[PDB]
Amino acid sequence: AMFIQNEHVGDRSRMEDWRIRGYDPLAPPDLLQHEFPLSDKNKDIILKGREDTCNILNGKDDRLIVVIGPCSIHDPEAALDYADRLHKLSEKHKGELHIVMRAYLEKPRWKGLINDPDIDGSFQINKGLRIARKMFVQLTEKLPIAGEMLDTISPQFLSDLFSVGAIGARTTESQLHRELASGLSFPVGFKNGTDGTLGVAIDALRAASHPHHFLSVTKPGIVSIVGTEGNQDCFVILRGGKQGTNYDAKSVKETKEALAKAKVVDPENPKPRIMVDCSHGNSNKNHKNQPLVAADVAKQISEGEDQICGLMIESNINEGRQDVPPADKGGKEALKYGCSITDACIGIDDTESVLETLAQAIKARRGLK
Amino acid sequence: AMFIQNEHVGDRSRMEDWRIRGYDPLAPPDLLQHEFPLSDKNKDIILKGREDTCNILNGKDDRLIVVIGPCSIHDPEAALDYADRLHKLSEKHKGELHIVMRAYLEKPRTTVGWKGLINDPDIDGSFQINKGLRIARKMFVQLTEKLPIAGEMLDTISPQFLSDLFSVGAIGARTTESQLHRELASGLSFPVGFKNGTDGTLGVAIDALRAASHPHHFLSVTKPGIVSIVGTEGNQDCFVILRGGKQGTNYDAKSVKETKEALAKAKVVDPENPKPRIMVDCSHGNSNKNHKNQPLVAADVAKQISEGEDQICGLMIESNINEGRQDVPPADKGGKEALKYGCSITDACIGIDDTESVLETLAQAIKARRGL
Amino acid sequence: AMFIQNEHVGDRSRMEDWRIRGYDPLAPPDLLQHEFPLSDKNKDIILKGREDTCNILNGKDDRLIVVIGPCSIHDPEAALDYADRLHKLSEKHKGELHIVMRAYLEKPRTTVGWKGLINDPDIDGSFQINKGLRIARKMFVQLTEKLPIAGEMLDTISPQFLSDLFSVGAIGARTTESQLHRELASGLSFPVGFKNGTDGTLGVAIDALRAASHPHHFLSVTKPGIVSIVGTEGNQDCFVILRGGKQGTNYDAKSVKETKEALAKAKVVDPENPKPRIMVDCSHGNSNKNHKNQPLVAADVAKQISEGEDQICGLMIESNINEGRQDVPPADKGGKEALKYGCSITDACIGIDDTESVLETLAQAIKARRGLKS
Amino acid sequence: AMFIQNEHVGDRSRMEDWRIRGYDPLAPPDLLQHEFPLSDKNKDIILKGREDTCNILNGKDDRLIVVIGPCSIHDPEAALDYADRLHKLSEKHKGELHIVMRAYLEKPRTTVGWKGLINDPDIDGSFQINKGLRIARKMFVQLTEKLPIAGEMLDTISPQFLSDLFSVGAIGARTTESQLHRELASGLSFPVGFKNGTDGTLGVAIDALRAASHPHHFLSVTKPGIVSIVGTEGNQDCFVILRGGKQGTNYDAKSVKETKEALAKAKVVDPENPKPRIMVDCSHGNSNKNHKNQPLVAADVAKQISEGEDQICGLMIESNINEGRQDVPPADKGGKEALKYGCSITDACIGIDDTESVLETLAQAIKARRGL
Repeated sequence: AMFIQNEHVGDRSRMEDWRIRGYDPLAPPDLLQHEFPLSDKNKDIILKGREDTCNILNGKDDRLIVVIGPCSIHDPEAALDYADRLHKLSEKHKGELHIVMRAYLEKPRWKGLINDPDIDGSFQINKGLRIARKMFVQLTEKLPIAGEMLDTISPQFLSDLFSVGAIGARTTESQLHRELASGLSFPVGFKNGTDGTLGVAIDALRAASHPHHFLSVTKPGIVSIVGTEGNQDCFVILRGGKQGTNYDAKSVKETKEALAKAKVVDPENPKPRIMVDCSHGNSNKNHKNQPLVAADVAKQISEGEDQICGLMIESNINEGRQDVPPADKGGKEALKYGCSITDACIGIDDTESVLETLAQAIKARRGLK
Repeated sequence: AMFIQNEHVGDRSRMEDWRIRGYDPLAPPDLLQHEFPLSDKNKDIILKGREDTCNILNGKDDRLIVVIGPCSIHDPEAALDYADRLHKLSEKHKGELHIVMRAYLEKPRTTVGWKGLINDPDIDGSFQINKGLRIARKMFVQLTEKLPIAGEMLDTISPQFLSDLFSVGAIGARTTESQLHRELASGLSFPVGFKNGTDGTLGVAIDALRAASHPHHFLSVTKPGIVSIVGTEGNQDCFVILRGGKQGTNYDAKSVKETKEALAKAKVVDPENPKPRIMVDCSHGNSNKNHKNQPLVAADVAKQISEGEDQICGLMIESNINEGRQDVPPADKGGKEALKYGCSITDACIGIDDTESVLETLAQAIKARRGL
Repeated sequence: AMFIQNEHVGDRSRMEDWRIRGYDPLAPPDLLQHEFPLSDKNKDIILKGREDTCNILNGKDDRLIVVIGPCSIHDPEAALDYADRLHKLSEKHKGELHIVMRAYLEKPRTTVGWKGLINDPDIDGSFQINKGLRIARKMFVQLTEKLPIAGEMLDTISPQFLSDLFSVGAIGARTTESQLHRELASGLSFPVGFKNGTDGTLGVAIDALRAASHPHHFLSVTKPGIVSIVGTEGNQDCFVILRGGKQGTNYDAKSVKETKEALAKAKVVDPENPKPRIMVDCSHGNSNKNHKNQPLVAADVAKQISEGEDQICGLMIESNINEGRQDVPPADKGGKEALKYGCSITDACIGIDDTESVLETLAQAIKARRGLKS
Repeated sequence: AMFIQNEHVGDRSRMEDWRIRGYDPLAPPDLLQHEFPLSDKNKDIILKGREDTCNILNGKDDRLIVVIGPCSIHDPEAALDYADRLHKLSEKHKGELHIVMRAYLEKPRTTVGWKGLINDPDIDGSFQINKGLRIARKMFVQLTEKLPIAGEMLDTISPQFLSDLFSVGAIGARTTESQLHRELASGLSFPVGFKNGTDGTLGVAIDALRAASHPHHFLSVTKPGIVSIVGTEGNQDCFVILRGGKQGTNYDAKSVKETKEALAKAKVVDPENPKPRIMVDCSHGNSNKNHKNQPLVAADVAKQISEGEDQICGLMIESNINEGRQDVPPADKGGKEALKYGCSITDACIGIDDTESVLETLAQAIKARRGL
């Protein structure tokens, strides 16, 4: 099965390896970046994506950050098509919305594109990293992209490509992910806990703003001690949870106050640091509810809310979701094009609509002054 | 300063490194294990510690696992003393208790404070990770010439340096949900415990158990110190740890009953042939952050065991030579050197007197449950 | 440009890097071997090639080892064509000759010129070592589905990428004295030959032979791509290569007699049970760098074999599809695309016609020596 | 028995590893450099050592380079004693001589014997390369707090651990022809010397000089300990070493004249405005392996210098505290502990008395050549 096979797997008399099947070799990040380098067009778009995100997060730009795209990418061809459509929507709304495409590769729980690119229970991580990076180089010739850092190694292969990132709810409390965020070159968002408490996300924001010293993988692929500077461009993501939804004006108000009390936002000159996820907890795992969540946020914006920095929306070419058929009944090749195999997404129609609603809300808020 | 310095730190026009100060070189796990190898005495004790833990967790042995020891070890000499005292108690109660010394190096803190033996072996606020790993591994090799030890996995890299020494382990509460630590547990050589959620719910710990029981493929650091893709087999020797939470303490018979039912519904324990997979943490949330409550919590578990409880596999207790805790003096007033011997600098622990009493209580409970 | 560029190149106030331009990333050997694995056909051919070489080197097989092929391979397509031709000759003469194709990738450049397939696969003065390793390994996996192959170890790292593929190897004359190459030889899985020194001395090759037979401990690159301390077992399957030198040619019966005596005196081959440990290079110094002389050198060795010489284990011959050599045209007037197919761009080789002839001569010499048993 | 042991050693059915016993982990150069860093004192001395060597090799400074010191260092304390004595001599003659201490760790041996400080620091036939590299680097850091040092490059990896410390270097005679060592020299930060061939001819050294002056691209070990492709700039600060050979000794005025002409013909030295690129080794072949001959060779070179010779850039002399040499006693007779202090265990050296005399002669020769 595996390249280097542990001949001693399952021998419990051994001291440390008998639950290791074996190992597969990995291209070092240096190597993968050499094979798939960035052009100047990549650099311009990625750097512009980071600057535009920071300017909103610092209250210098009155647009809204919109992280929007598939729950997870299983089909690079469909993702590039989607990027072409979103790019056009982006040019229409660039006066009001800073659109960043959601380029997530994995759903925590199918392990995702990097872990299992062939979607067949074979694990071809090295190939998956290649497929992932090449697609990201193609995506960022069109528009900036957003990522989820679920692990701490794979950012070494891909982190030059992101203009904004997020820590998964299941790892907001993880010291590993807070240290990771303190050394990334782009703003990072921290989701409230799965039980809906905001504390862990506020804690993560503060931890990530400080320098750290910690063990980590480096670009040649060896483990070293890293020193980070601290990342002050981070924000929280309201994403629902066991206590119910938290996109409403009352939850936003409690969140604004928590940020002030924690001394993260000056209440007299406030920076916007609240992103609302329209999906996941906040939609009750029903994609038809995402436009309703977005509209509620849009209404708060139109009425003068100035600390919501943006929204996250799970969106695809076609709405809904699908399971992967058995290889018996067609396998991966029998999947519908442009349709998520993880969380259900809104289709391209609701997407055009939701984007239009948000842009009007930004226009409405300008009228208020 | 740092060894390799990013001359470009803070230059935002750069694509990926401007929040990296630099790097310090790290001895690979291979190097450290070579300098501090295991003797055959080490291997015998560690393996026996693992075999005994599994036998209890598989319902093949009716003794109780007692993971007991300092909150965090800041003083390797005091820990070796404590280890000798605990070994004697271990010989006395070996008929009823499987004693495993708690060998934790750090108390996770979201706020400031001592980062632990690995990060700051000098207890002076410096970062000397290479030294700390040497100190830690050497101490563990000395400890496991006496008795088995239990470890806490807070990250996924430092286990590569130390995991050959543990007879049982636990994931920190703050990463029970983390896929990384669930993958880690699936490849370890010994049973791993997962703590209940901050809200007192078992779901995240049930999820972790099931995730850990399956094989995984993931990026990982290897003993030569390079990154590879590793494949694990899955770990079916894992268990849950009741440690309280916002709903209060959960060591009581009623909380244990709900926990048994939750495990059965999640199809983790057949309720008709039940394997004991509940470990009760007697400290932290379950003691109201008051060490004098730890013997009471233990007594309550002992009462349940004595009356026939057969799904509690063991207890965790924070125990030291002298009870309580102490702050580290300001270097103004003597620094680390002015510390009292054998007293925690993190969570308050029960002293050796309370420890002997607690162990006798639990042993009597196991004897009591046999008479039924 | 280079991938990681030393921003401080030429800053003589610095302690250690100011003559380093930079670095390019390298696939670790494990990675390259994972992408280009050996089939069972590869293994059977490679292993049989090693078994047959040893059996001749231990005097258990009365055939002749013939290492024959291009001086250096610059064109993988031509090398596969050549290998197909050489395979047929191998079936013809397998009763008498153990034919192993010469799969060398470069001619060491004391001054200037093409650095070889690994160092410069595009033959254009660009350096593309990572690509060169891929091309090299792929070609070897293709070659050894046809016939066993022989290599030259010029450096100590690139064997980590390729050494599972060779059935016999040789150390360059300019490094027979190198402790590095002697330690290297002690850990290889196949017989290794040591060439006599550039000044015509046999001592340095004899010294290397004994050094290579002992276990060693030394710094080395390993398959994951990190440097470790390796311990070897020692290689007792090594031999010397007579290749001419400043003292003139040394393929004649007189030099062969001197070499047998030196080997016996050095306690390298027991004079009472003598094993064949002499390989004659028909090119380089022994042909006066004139490819037309190689068949004459081979015939002279053949005569010695036919008259009963029993310590020559084989011959080395530089052979290509078409004889001679050619320079690389200026990119101005064509570049590599204007090279003659199947013609060396390093040392001049004999063509395919002379090759069939030389092989027939050597095979008859083995037949002749069998008749002396009467 | 080795750290990682090949379970399949000697299985000839395997494709590539059956002549490998196993592996031992190695501290990477980064780690070793972190533990034993250079102070500013080190840097000033090492850099001044390089700048003075270059100035002489470029004919901007009319002193003589004297690389002088033990054949090999087996005892770091005695070497530090020697360096302090030589430092005093260096201050006395700094007007005429640029003194660089010879800091060699091994005597190359095809034959059996002590493998040197790095391979066998304990001088007991064991292999403890990690320990040896630590001892070696720490000593070099101590030596270069006193005076610049000269090294010999026998392999291409261990220079990664030590090359920040040398102010001048040399390729071993057995690898002057080696492409690997020519590439190495093109990337080093200090002048490098190439010895004439065993047969007394200059060809291999001339070729090596020209190859080293050009940029190269090659596989190499890097400071983090991984293998990469390195690109070098070329080293035009290299020179040749006359060291005898089968044609006899080659330190005499006739041999120097032939060497001058060969360098000019090879277009390595401007024949009209000559830069000095000839270093005369007073030991080894040129002394008939008899240390008492070294001062005579030196006096002969001094005679040439005083009479106007301007293309000899320096001398190498094997010098120790006490003259001669000694074998390492067997373990039943005492072992390394029974060694005489300050006495070579490899090549015989001249002692401290001959050393002072030789240096005074050479300085007078430089003074003489100025009076001219």
